Amino acid sequence: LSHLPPGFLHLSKLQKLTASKNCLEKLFEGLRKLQELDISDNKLTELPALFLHSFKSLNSLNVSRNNLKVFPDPWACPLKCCKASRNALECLPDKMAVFWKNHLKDVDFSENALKEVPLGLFQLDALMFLRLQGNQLAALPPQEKWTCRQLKTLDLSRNQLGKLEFPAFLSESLEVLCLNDNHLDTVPPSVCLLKSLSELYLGNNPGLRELPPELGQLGNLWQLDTEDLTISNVPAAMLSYLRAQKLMKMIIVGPPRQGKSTLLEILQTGRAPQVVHGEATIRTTKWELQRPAGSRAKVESVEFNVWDIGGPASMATVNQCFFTDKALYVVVWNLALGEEAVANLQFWLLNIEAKAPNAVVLVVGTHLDLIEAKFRVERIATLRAYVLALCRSPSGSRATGFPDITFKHLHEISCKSLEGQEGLRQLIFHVTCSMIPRSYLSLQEAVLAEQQRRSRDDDVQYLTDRQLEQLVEQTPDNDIKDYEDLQSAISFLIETGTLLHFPLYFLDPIWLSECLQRIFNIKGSRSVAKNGVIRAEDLRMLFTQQTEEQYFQFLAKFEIALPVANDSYLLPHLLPSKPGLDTHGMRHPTANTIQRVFKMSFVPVGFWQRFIARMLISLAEMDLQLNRCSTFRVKRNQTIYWQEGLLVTFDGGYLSVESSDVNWKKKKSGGMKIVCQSESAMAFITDHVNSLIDQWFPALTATESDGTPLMEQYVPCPVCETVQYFDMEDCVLTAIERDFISCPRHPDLPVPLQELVPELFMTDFPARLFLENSKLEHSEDEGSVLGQGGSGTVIYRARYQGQPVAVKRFHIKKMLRHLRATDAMKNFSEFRQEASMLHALQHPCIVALIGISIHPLCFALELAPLSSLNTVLSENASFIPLGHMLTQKIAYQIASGLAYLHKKNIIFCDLKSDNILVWSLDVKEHINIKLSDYGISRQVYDEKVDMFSYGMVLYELLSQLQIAKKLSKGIRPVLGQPEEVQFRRLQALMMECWDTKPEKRPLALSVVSQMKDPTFATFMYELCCGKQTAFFSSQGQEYTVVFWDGKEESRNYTVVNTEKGLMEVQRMCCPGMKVSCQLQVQRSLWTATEDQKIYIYTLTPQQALDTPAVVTCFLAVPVIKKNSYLVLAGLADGLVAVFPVVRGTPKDSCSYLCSHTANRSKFSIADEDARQNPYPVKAMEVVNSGSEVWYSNGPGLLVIDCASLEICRRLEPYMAPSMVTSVVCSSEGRGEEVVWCLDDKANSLVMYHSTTYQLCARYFCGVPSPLRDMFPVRQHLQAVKILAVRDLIWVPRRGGDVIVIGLQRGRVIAVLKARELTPHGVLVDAAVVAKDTVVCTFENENTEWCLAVWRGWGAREFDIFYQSYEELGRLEACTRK
Ligand SMILES: Nc1nc2c(ncn2[C@@H]2O[C@H](COP(=O)(O)OP(=O)(O)O)[C@@H](O)[C@H]2O)c(=O)[nH]1
Repeated sequence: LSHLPPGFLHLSKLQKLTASKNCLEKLFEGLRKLQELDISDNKLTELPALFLHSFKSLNSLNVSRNNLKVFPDPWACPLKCCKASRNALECLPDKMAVFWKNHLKDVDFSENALKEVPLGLFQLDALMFLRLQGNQLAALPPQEKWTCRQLKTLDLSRNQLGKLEFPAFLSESLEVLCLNDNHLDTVPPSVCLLKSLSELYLGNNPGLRELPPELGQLGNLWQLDTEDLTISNVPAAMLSYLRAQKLMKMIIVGPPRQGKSTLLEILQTGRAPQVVHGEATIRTTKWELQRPAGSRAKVESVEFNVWDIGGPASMATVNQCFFTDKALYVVVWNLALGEEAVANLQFWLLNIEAKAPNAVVLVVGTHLDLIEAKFRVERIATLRAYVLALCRSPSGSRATGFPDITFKHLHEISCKSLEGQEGLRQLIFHVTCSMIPRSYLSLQEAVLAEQQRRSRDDDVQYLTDRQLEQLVEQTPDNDIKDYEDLQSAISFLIETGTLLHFPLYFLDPIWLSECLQRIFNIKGSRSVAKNGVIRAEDLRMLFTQQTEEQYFQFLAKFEIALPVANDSYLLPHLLPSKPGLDTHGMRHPTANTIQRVFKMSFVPVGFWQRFIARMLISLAEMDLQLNRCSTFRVKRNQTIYWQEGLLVTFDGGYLSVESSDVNWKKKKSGGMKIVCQSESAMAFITDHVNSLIDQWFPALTATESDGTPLMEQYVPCPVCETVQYFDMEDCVLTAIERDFISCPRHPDLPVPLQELVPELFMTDFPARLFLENSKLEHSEDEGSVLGQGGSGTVIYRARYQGQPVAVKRFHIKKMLRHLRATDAMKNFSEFRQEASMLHALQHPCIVALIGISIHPLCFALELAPLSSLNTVLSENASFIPLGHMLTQKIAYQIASGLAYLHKKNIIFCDLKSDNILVWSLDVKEHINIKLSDYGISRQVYDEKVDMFSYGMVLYELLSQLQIAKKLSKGIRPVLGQPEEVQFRRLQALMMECWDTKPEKRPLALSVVSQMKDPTFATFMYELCCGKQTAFFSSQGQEYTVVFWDGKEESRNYTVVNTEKGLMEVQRMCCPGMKVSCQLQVQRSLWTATEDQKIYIYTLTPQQALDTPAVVTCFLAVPVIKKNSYLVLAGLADGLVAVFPVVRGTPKDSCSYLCSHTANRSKFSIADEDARQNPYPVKAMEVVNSGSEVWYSNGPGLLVIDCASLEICRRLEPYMAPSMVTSVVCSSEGRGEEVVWCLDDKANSLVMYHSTTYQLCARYFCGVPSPLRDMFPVRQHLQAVKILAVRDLIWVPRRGGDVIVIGLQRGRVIAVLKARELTPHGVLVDAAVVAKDTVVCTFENENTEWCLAVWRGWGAREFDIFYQSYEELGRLEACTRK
């Protein structure tokens, strides 16, 4: 097309017009409602102003890719976006801020030919985006006259700028700055202010040679463009040097004997030692070290926070806590104690590496003066070789899990003779090599002053996070703004020896170490009532001041003051010695008796104390209940224990963890004696925690350098006992694929693995499940894989006697056999843990197990045939893709599953729509979706973390670093207004659970209990239509369409449609005096004012016909005669008039019927009767398929027929002087019209059979609690007006609630009260707008009408909704199995 036809101009109702990809040389050769229009990629050369001025309500403009020369002047319109890129426009108007200042958002003008821009162009406060690429802008307007505070992306690439200042309020708004292909040579200082800027582009600038250091003050910047840049300050992650625009922690350790303190003053000063150290758990000074001879390329002065964690053979396994990364560990050992000192030193070397990796470690030999000089050179060479033999493998490589120690790492001190003192000083300085601070050093004096202030007063010398950040901020020159900088401020402060993180912060270890010493010295006491239990109030006098909440918190992290029930505390260091009571006597019935033995190489001193105490607290947790451990739920009895081993009797099962000598090929060392016989659940909590205590206390997994991982697990052969020990390294590996093994001494007799190691087969579980491989068929292909869950846990598609299931097999295929041995062991250690927690779940909406297999090791879950929730929502992604009814069912099932597992002390993690499995989308069926729990917790996961993700998973239901980072501070995603979603009540849960306040969010049972109220899903939204006069509706689909307001020329009608919730007409002028009644059918409107006249419109009255009185209501009836919808209606005087309905008729034949005259003669009712008072006629109805009609007459109900047009019956269901309000005919169940009626003052209700004309029932509507009440059938409580919703019958009240009742016995089934609407006013008029929705108008004292809309649920919807709620509750509570 070369031009748009002129006829499009006259289309004033047109809104969208697309004419792109054409040859429109001229746009033309009214339209005030146009919103979207594109004329881009055309041959347009100039835009006439007359054509564009007609768009008074335009929203989008597109004149890009055109040959335009002069831009048209702006006009009055709420334009939102304009595009004029790739044009030849050499000028722009300077009036866009007159009308588009608060409306225009997006401006595209790239690839244009402006040498300058107007100043007013930057005055748009509502600007969203701006592009100016490929422009000749050699100058810019001044920054002080710019008000564009909402701009987010600024584009200035391919410009002549700089051949330059911008305002600072774009710092928190702008994110992308484009300055590529420019002639800029120096960076203006204003660039260093944009905090929220994310991407920087300043490439293709030959004039760039240096970058100001202040550019690094922006933390959101991540992208730096250095392409085609002749930069110099950039070294050959780029913000590291821009962002940053001597103190080391050294630890000396060793055996409790030897000096370990004489080395200090030998390094501190010269000469022989002259100070007696005595005994001290720790001492700390800031030792100085200068440059020795030969030093080069190093700092002149380096300050060491010297440090000696010594102990009197005690304080082991706790002094390890004083180990930090990036430290200089130097162990001190005696050269005169022979090779056995090196074997002792094995513990320290492995402990240091396993706790503080990537930290340099040195070895030094003191007290060597006893070594004679004749063989001295030979002696260290032999002694150093063994020390190197530990760190270096026999092949020459570094031993696994050992510090990096080379040949040039061993030296000598000779404290008394002073020889070699200078040797250490040069190397310690030398080894320091091969390794923001201005503010971090500024924090140093604060914490050191914090140490000094608490030193005089002996205050508790530990700083919690609350007292830290205030201390950080209060310091002078406090520039700590970045959150990661504050964390790095503490992280760096650990390595200067001033703070200890303890993953609560501890500053001075001297107070910390001494405080633990006093607790370690309670052996001399009142015998603590034996068996190591101390009362809480009995420990107060044993440095503390009312800080027991936190002072006794880190004592639990030290495994020394674990809490116990009945308000008691335990001390591992003071366990009972050996209460015998004939232990191991007749504790061996030899019935499914399993025994397991460990080696652990060398037994430490802090092992038994930290182990037995750890057993008791975990053991006492199981019976107190009446991924974390979820096994061994058996009963606890007599709980006898001592300093080494315990003995607990569960189900008559002697679980003994006693300790005794163990004899492998090396017939030495101590080990475990784990036995667990019962009748046959074989559960090992001992092995699980014992394999976990090594994480808190490493250095027991000693590889011994030369391929000897002497952390061994052994079991005795029951046949051989009738002793050889069966290794774990081959037992478990033979337990992963086969059931029978070959005993070395009994090759022909295969011992059953179910007896030699029952736990690895988890015979604990009941025999019911026991999935077999014979019947099941499955495949290992990728096509059957349903994803992964981390650490193996592969899923496949399997058939279980014909029922498809999703097996979860643990496929993990990562000396090397020990590596596989510990890899296979952790699988069963976690396979049982997840199986125990899943098998315990029997909730209907939780995926339950169907079986467990060992050969192959796997177990099958329940597979949803209809994929995941994310998958099904993909194709359907208007609003509410799942469905109005399906949404509530699904939103309750998730809550129900959340309610059960939160009750079961199980906490989800990453509640994602992918994790949701959907079974059936059918509404009639009961259960649709179910969960799959990942992980538990003990009574980032913080219980209510799922509720924060509950909104996110349900956010997409209504519809990764920087991908999900705004949730930290709290930013709500894009959600529509409640007025259009039509499901407002649940959108309260979107405002809910979406705030940083965790305790504000409700509990899972509270959300489930909220599903009980049927108001939750029936409610659509709340709408306000301003100040109106009366509520009117109309028949059909058009909904309520009038909402009159005003008087005479101010008489206006506000059209409010319910389906969308918008106002297509808002107070449009229309002549006419005050109106009382209206009706709309087909295309005919019958609007009647209170001037006793009727006006009609073909939607300025078409014609006017007078009436004897003021009419009250209209209702057309289907007489099925000449397709006439006879519009007979009653007036205030009580008479009724019948009018023709064809527009091609005069419409003047009133044919009025005298209601009083008919009653006088036909029914012999005297004028003196109260029923003869001229009551206004309230409402009609249609009955007998329109063949007969009733209408209101005070207390009676006169009946009128379409055939004879005469009253045939007189019926009185009320007593004088009552007036009836409204009357409705449903006839939905089966024939048998069930017409109803109400009252103005008696608030009653009637039950009438049309054929019988009998008062079947009289239900009273005045009951304040109509929740599931009943009635027999043959100020805020008054009923307002009746209306039929499909089959059910609603009785809205003046209090705002609607009383829906069911049809024989009549039962009221719900009370859809809306307690969130009381302030909005009082309900006056309510009516049905469509067969699926009902509206009610809340009118307040201020004459303002508020629209409340409820879903039109019939008998079917409520019955299936009510049964769905109760059945799932039945399906869980009634399941006692
Ligand atoms: N004669 C001599 N004694 C030494 C040497 N090195 C250490 N010592 C002794 O070690 C003792 C100090 O040990 P101590 O500090 O109590 O050990 P710690 O508790 O582990 O720190 C001093 O009494 C010294 O006599 C040495 O080279 N020569």
